[PDB]
Amino acid sequence: SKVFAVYGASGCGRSLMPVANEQLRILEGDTDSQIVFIDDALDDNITVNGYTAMNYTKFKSIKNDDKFVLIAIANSSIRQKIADKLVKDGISLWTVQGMTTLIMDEVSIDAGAALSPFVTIAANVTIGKCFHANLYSYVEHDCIIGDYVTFAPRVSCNGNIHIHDHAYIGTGAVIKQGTPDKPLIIGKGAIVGMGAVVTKEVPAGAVVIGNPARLLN
Amino acid sequence: SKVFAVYGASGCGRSLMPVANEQLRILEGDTDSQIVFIDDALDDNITVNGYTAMNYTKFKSIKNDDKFVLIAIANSSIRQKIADKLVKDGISLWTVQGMTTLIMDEVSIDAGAALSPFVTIAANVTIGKCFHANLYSYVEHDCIIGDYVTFAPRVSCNGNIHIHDHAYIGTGAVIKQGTPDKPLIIGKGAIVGMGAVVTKEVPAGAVVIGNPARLLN
Amino acid sequence: SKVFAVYGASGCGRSLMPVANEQLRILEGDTDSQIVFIDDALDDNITVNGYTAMNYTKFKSIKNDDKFVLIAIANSSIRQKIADKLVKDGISLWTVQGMTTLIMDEVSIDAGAALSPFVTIAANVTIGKCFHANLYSYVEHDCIIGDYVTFAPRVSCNGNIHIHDHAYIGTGAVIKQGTPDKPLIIGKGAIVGMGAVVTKEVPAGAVVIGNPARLLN
Ligand SMILES: CC(=O)SCCNC(=O)CCNC(=O)[C@H](O)C(C)(C)COP(=O)(O)OP(=O)(O)OC[C@H]1O[C@@H](n2cnc3c(N)ncnc32)[C@H](O)[C@@H]1OP(=O)(O)O
Ligand SMILES: CC(=O)SCCNC(=O)CCNC(=O)[C@H](O)C(C)(C)COP(=O)(O)OP(=O)(O)OC[C@H]1O[C@@H](n2cnc3c(N)ncnc32)[C@H](O)[C@@H]1OP(=O)(O)O
Ligand SMILES: CC(=O)SCCNC(=O)CCNC(=O)[C@H](O)C(C)(C)COP(=O)(O)OP(=O)(O)OC[C@H]1O[C@@H](n2cnc3c(N)ncnc32)[C@H](O)[C@@H]1OP(=O)(O)O
Ligand SMILES: O=c1ccn([C@@H]2O[C@H](COP(=O)(O)OP(=O)(O)O)[C@@H](O)[C@H]2O)c(=O)[nH]1
Ligand SMILES: O=c1ccn([C@@H]2O[C@H](COP(=O)(O)OP(=O)(O)O)[C@@H](O)[C@H]2O)c(=O)[nH]1
Ligand SMILES: O=c1ccn([C@@H]2O[C@H](COP(=O)(O)OP(=O)(O)O)[C@@H](O)[C@H]2O)c(=O)[nH]1
Ligand SMILES: [Cl-]
Repeated sequence: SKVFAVYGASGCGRSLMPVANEQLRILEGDTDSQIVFIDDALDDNITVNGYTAMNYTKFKSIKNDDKFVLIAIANSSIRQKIADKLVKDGISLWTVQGMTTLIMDEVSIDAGAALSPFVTIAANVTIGKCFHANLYSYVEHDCIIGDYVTFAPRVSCNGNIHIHDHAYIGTGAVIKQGTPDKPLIIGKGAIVGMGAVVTKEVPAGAVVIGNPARLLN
Repeated sequence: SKVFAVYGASGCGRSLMPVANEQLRILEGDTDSQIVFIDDALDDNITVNGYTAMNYTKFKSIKNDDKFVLIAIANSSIRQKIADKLVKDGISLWTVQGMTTLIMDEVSIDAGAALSPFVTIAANVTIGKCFHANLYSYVEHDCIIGDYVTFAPRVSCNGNIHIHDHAYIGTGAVIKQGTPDKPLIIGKGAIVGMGAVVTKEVPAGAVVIGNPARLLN
Repeated sequence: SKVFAVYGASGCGRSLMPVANEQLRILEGDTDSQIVFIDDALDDNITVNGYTAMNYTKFKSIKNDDKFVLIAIANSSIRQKIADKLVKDGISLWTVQGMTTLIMDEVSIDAGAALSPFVTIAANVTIGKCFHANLYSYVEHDCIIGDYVTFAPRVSCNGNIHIHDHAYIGTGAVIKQGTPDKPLIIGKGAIVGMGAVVTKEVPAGAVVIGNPARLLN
């Protein structure tokens, strides 16, 4: 027996629950296991879009040794804190992908990724902990994505790009390919704004916007 | 018995007819009913891409009580005029979606929408009359789309956005999320240009272009 | 009997090999024929992502009358040189598309196209020799694409656009529709930069960037 959950019942979680259902019902062929929302805003259980939603205290109390959780919270510092709590409590992080999520050859993705519909992870890609690839995003050949990286929808991450931990890439941003000799680096905790056209390395902690991408003033 | 049509045999209709065929042949499992084009430019019937195409006078004359029409005319003032004519004539508006159109939980869409391939309508979205969602567009969580709204291809409509009646959103435009306390409003009859990066409310009747979006001068 | 290959085992080829496998194993229903990489950087054969990879001398030496090659080299002058060599050697150019590639009515595509996943080729489109349509690109109604044209991922090529030979369209670029009376022309060997918003004809050999697109200075 197993129990599944989506941690976060706000906009991120509500648009991931259908994906978690494709993962569980179709890709794992599991029509038996329950799936719920976990949300720490809750005191008493409620329902969200026809799913039971409970706080983490109540989820822990469920008498099952085999719990699997997708963290659907876009803020990556919260996501890391939750992931460390879940692993410490003996709960498994659970990667979810949609029926239209495309994974190519020699891809490595750490447990707990949220891979939305129409996402492509292309050849020879390595991805770290609890990656969020929102709708239509791609990661192309030979990229290395670090831990707790977050893509908004429709991110174009071209080949030979290294995105360091906790970076955020905004809606529709486009990133120029690197080369094998010089991968294009998005630094730790950088924020690439929606619609940014990134042609050069982004420093750690920088916020860049515009076409072409410049530091936000 | 039933008869189906795509109203408009120009570029919009010709790229929607295959979608109307996925809707009818696969999603409704209907291999019997005829589907035609209606176009008021026609005097004598012609064929368009192997489909009979006729004017509305001839379509009305068809002796069938059960007619279903998708309006494939991008101009929303024409679309409203046609929709009101069809309903007055006792003809049903017909929503079409592709095999790759993704609809999530608790979505409401008024009859007569044209939902193209690779479109996502995410959680808890409400959409009004004869919506056009062209190829690759998405509407994310908790959006409210009004009547006769038109998306070009690849529109990124993020969460908590309210698009009022007759707005037009151009190819590849990206719209920043609102919040539940302050939804981001695109005003009635506004035009968001192709590639616009919208970070703020757009006034009724405004035309905005650029990154970031500004009034067209 | 037949043998298949992807010519180019770098990033372009490695992200096309899974597509060539969808084309061969699923769309042609062929679980028998071998598929390999050809790459002229090789002296001795190697393996790339679990596929035999050999130089063109070794591929020619294979005793099979029935060879089919997809050229997965983005540089269109190299692609033309290879295509002419293959045809002169009596080897067939091979169009590949993914399971999620959408082709609409009355489309003509010359042999040897690389049509990636999530690509749409819409109604009444004509495409010339060895077209590259990378991930998520579309070509909308009544376009004419010439020979050895290359789209990066997520190109939005709207209706009534004529793209002349050897043009390159960069990641996420958006091109305004033409009209039947005035198709919007992208000239021979033009380069449209990633994220460019093209609202006007692009001269032959021009390099354009930005929103709106201007000559690169
Ligand atoms: C389904 C979903 O909804 S997932 C959510 C997806 N959302 C996104 O991708 C949005 C990502 N966020 C952004 O791009 C943000 O705008 C940021 C991070 C770049 C800036 O955020 P803030 O610092 O809060 O910026 P704020 O909104 O106050 O605007 C700052 C200024 O920069 C401009 N600006 C903000 N974002 C951008 C952008 N992406 N491109 C160009 N200009 C921008 C604003 O218009 C404003 O201009 P002003 O000085 O003329 O008023
Ligand atoms: C399958 C299909 O084809 S569906 C059709 C999809 N099509 C689209 O999404 C296009 C949507 N339309 C647009 O973006 C239009 O360009 C509009 C509505 C913003 C402006 O239209 P018009 O007022 O007719 O603008 P026009 O083409 O005359 O150009 C006005 C000026 O603004 C510039 N411009 C026009 N559109 C844009 C844009 N989206 N972004 C930046 N600049 C623009 C033009 O280059 C021109 O500049 P100039 O003064 O240097 O000559
Ligand atoms: C899976 C894959 O990876 S497929 C590969 C997909 N890749 C792409 O689509 C990238 C297409 N290429 C481009 O857009 C290129 O940047 C080109 C062709 C426009 C310019 O290339 P180059 O001439 O080598 O430009 P370079 O990178 O030296 O930059 C020139 C200047 O223009 C700026 N720039 C470059 N490209 C762009 C762009 N697309 N938009 C705006 N500005 C740009 C650069 O930041 C640089 O600015 P600086 O003068 O401030 O330093
Ligand atoms: O420690 C936490 C932090 C946040 N949340 C929930 O995560 C959801 C997501 O919150 P937010 O709107 O910040 O993020 P989003 O849905 O956009 O990622 C909210 O319902 C929070 O109550 C939680 O359950 N535990
Ligand atoms: O009252 C109308 C108005 C327009 N059209 C047809 O709708 C099609 C679409 O016209 P247009 O090119 O303006 O729009 P699009 O295909 O881009 O939406 C044309 O063939 C028109 O003849 C029609 O049949 N009746
Ligand atoms: O005549 C040629 C030219 C190039 N290549 C190979 O094509 C691949 C693609 O090279 P490049 O990185 O220039 O292009 P991409 O993968 O981006 O198209 C490389 O492995 C080259 O060795 C080849 O086999 N024969
Ligand atoms: Cl897309």
